[PDB]
Amino acid sequence: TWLPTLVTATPQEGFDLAVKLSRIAVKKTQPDAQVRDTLRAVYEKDANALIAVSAVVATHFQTIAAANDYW
Amino acid sequence: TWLPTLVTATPQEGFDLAVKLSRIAVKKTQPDAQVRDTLRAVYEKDANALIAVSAVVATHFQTIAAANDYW
Amino acid sequence: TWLPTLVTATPQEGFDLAVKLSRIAVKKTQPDAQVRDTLRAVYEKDANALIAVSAVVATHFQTIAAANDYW
Amino acid sequence: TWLPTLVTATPQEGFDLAVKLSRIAVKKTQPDAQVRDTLRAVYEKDANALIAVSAVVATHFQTIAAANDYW
Amino acid sequence: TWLPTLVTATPQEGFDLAVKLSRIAVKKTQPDAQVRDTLRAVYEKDANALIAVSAVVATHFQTIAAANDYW
Amino acid sequence: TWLPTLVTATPQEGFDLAVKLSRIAVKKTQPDAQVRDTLRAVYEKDANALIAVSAVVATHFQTIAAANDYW
Ligand code: HEM
Ligand code: HEM
Ligand code: HEM
Ligand code: HEM
Ligand code: HEM
Ligand code: HEM
Repeated sequence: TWLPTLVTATPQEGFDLAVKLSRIAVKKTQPDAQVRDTLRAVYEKDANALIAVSAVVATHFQTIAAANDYW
Repeated sequence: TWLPTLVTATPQEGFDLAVKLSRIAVKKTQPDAQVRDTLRAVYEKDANALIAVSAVVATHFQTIAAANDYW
Repeated sequence: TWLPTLVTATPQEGFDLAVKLSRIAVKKTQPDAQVRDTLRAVYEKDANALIAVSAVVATHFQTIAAANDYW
Repeated sequence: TWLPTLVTATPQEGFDLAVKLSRIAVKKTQPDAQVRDTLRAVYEKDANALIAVSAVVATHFQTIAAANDYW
Repeated sequence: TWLPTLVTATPQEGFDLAVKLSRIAVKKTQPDAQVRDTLRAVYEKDANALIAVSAVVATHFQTIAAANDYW
Repeated sequence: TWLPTLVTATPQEGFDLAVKLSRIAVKKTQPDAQVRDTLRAVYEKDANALIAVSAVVATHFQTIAAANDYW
């Protein structure tokens, strides 16, 4: 039971839930934590990757903001 | 009959379905399970590929979440 | 008369309609079926392309799910 | 006056308008019809370009479809 | 006071507002007009860039169409 | 407490918040402000990077605009 609800007390908590939702898709499709570390070293310093990341969390934040009727 | 409903009990199973839906699209377009195996070996270790992947499911989760009235 | 309605009997039929809607954009912008075959040989085996494909059908499935009030 | 309304009789004409809308954006940004011809020759034979293209129209179709109350 | 409202008299005016909204994000993140000119010379003739542009304005047009209850 | 509310007085401040939200995502993922400086130097002069950037904020603006009932 990792995703109980989308209901979030503050908009802030929603954005962290949004970052969370983004990473869990990743952890599911690549559960090998050893390779998840090796790729981190790569994208953490890649501009386009980091923009692309914000893109994902943007989509999710849209879903959870609506879940909270925009707090 | 693989996609009976968008209704899901919890957000967790909303996210799992979102993931499945993401996958069935590639399965329909590229049915040769063998080549699917070849490319798995390429994207599972790609950073940009994994973030892209997270995005697709983020769009899908957005649909089902709405379909469940956000739990 | 290729696109009569977005109304779909089952969620499943909506996803196939979504895959359809994705390909018709392609067929319109590149009606030369000869080059559509040559490009198929290329993207059918490209991981990023295949993710990108799921992305498109994801957007469309969002539109048709809503059209069916999520079945 | 090129974009009078988003109202469209059928979904088919919804998709055609979606396509047009996609195109008018590139036409506005790059008005030199000649170079537009040069690049046409490059993307019409690009796979990733065609899928990208399908995506833009998928976003647009999403807007008008909503504007037509989904027919 | 550059962005007073999203309310637009005609759908057409909404698309121009959408193109506007797209460029202002750019002007904010890169206010040096000298480098904005140098990059223009580059993307104005890049197919994928020009598709990518239409993608942005597509998202925005979705937001402003809704703002106008689709005119 | 950095994200107190999505409510914004004007669309202008809607767009500014949208931009901020876009940035906080990269700040959370990559907190080492120093490397953030290094990559700034790379994307601020990239065309595809700037359009990508505009897209993220276009998604975000879509969320808050909805949260403000479009002003
Ligand atoms: C917009 C995203 C796209 C989606 C969702 C999509 C989906 C599909 C699907 C589901 C099939 C059937 C595969 C099978 O059952 O064997 C297919 C086949 C095919 N697609 Fe795509 N496609 C997309 C883009 C493209 C593009 C850009 C091209 C090239 C211009 C293309 C060319 C083809 C061709 C030629 C086939 C028939 C392949 C064969 O002979 O087996 N498609 N596509
Ligand atoms: C829409 C984006 C995609 C998502 C969300 C996704 C998700 C997943 C997940 C959750 C798994 C299970 C991983 C595990 O339990 O270790 C998986 C495995 C797999 N995927 Fe993807 N995938 C995507 C795209 C693709 C593509 C483009 C391909 C290649 C054609 C592909 C081929 C495979 C294969 C063959 C496996 C089984 C791998 C193994 O043997 O461990 N997937 N995927
Ligand atoms: C966000 C997506 C963008 C859109 C929708 C967009 C749209 C437009 C449009 C419609 C024009 C007017 C073209 C004309 O009438 O001649 C234009 C011009 C221009 N754009 Fe973009 N643009 C985008 C991104 C960018 C970026 C990333 C840059 C570089 C930082 C840029 C720099 C310029 C410049 C310098 C001009 C004036 C070009 C000239 O001197 O004719 N734009 N853009
Ligand atoms: C937003 C994504 C786009 C869509 C949906 C789109 C769609 C289309 C369609 C449906 C056609 C008619 C094809 C035919 O009847 O054979 C076409 C042709 C054309 N497009 Fe695109 N296009 C897009 C982007 C672009 C871009 C970026 C350029 C280059 C600046 C471009 C330049 C052209 C030109 C010059 C033609 C006429 C080609 C010919 O002479 O056959 N389009 N496009
Ligand atoms: C889906 C988009 C993603 C988002 C929003 C995201 C976000 C984050 C955030 C906020 C952190 C914490 C950073 C810190 O506080 O130091 C983090 C760390 C990390 N991420 Fe990502 N991430 C994404 C994709 C990925 C991918 C694709 C991978 C590789 C498979 C990955 C691997 C890691 C690892 C290993 C860490 C821990 C790094 C460390 O040891 O400091 N993430 N991520
Ligand atoms: C989500 C997309 C992004 C948006 C909307 C965005 C927006 C902005 C804006 C509006 C500024 C102020 C520019 C000025 O006043 O001259 C800025 C500056 C800056 N950005 Fe971004 N940014 C994005 C992504 C990133 C990324 C990926 C990085 C690198 C990790 C980054 C690092 C920086 C840094 C270090 C500055 C300060 C630059 C300076 O000293 O002038 N941003 N950004």
